[PDB]
Amino acid sequence: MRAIWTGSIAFGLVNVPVKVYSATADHDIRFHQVHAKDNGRIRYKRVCEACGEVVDYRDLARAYESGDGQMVAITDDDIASLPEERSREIEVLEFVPAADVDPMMFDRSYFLEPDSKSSKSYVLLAKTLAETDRMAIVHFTLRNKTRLAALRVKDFGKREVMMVHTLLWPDEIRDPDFPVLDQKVEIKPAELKMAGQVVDSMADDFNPDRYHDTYQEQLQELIDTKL
Amino acid sequence: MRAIWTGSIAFGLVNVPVKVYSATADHDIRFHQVHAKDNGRIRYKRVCEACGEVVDYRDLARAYESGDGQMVAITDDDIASLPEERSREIEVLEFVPAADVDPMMFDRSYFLEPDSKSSKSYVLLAKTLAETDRMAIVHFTLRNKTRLAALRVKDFGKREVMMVHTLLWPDEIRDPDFPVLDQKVEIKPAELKMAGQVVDSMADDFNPDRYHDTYQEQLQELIDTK
DNA sequence: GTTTTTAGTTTATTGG
DNA sequence: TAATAAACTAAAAAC
Repeated sequence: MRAIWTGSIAFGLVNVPVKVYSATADHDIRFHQVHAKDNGRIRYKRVCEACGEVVDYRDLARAYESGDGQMVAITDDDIASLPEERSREIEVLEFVPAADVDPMMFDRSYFLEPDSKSSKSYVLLAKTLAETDRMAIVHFTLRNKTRLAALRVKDFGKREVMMVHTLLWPDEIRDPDFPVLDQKVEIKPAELKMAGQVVDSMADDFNPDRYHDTYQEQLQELIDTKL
Repeated sequence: MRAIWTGSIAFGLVNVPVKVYSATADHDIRFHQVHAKDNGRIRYKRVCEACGEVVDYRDLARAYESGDGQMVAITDDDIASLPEERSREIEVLEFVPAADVDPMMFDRSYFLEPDSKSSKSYVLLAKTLAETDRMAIVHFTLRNKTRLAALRVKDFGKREVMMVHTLLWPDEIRDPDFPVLDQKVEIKPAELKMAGQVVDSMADDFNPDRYHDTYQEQLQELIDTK
């Protein structure tokens, strides 16, 4: 129950205050690592193999390994090349219809809950996005790194909010140069009908209530078992 | 290019041999941890706080820590209490229209292509999913873990390849507990009607070609210093 | 064997 | 004080 980001939407000169929230959280049980012999929590020490001594974090540096195994100590100015990391405002690039986006790149989502002082300007954007059904492709800065993200509105009955989903880059989808589907397809139309009623008998409507994390609940029962 | 697992979609009687591929492979640059005094790589080795002696992994146990900080001695039989890990087939539950699912739950995507020489069984389902235009929800199993996923098709011009996306559980979405947004705001229609074309001034169409990871390319340019 | 892929696990900022 | 990204181990299936 705590926000993550506190900035504004920098589309032109609009600057609506927004309180980004973590839309989803990993309810999956995260365990801990302990030593059964002596009941001791485990800690990792980073010790060089060749010499064998402990060091503080501040004396090491990032190193990119190429095919030949070269090591490069990245200079501070090279990392500081981006002026967008200095930026702390969501920059808006364009607006695209919601049906013109592909559902594969939607990686992680966050809420956009505004500040009540100027909520009138926020509700205008929300109602406009509900009207034109236009998704917004926005540059997103977070955790000192920049991710391409989308901005769109999802009704929740009582109140409408806009939601931000971080997409992968367009170069982050492998092109499937598959040769097996270039084979000529020979299907008699008599067979095509059978697949119809087979799926149609399995008809249903999306019911999120019925679905459960089957393993996680049975493992959670273990937690209550011991204590 | 190497596959991940080789099973087969198995609901009722249909059993189409399939070869799952990784749809997205993060090409973001990954770095090792290195310091100059050794001029070499770094290793993580595990020690006990109280003992102070290096211990092997094989004599350590899973532990869950509640608010009280109590231990949990995880055994093998209780971990094996769920036999879905033994399954190596994609189990299908139902089919749902593509418009009845919302795009938030998609987490990671995987491709689906046949393995056997006969591809008729694949193409039947592929053409079926492009006619009824309905998704399919599976009880996907992968890497001794079970995750809910869904089947749907992305026509790539020449092939009707269908893909699988792993969705989060319905309890994995936090409720929108904002009691401030329900406030009634009176908007003059003039503001909305002049904001209409204001938004439309920035209208465009999706052009993935011109979008790039600027930071990744600048950093890569730094790597090519050699 | 093989290097990829993937899930499990401290850990080190940073921002409410 | 809690969430997100670095970076490594540690299985662990395909062929």
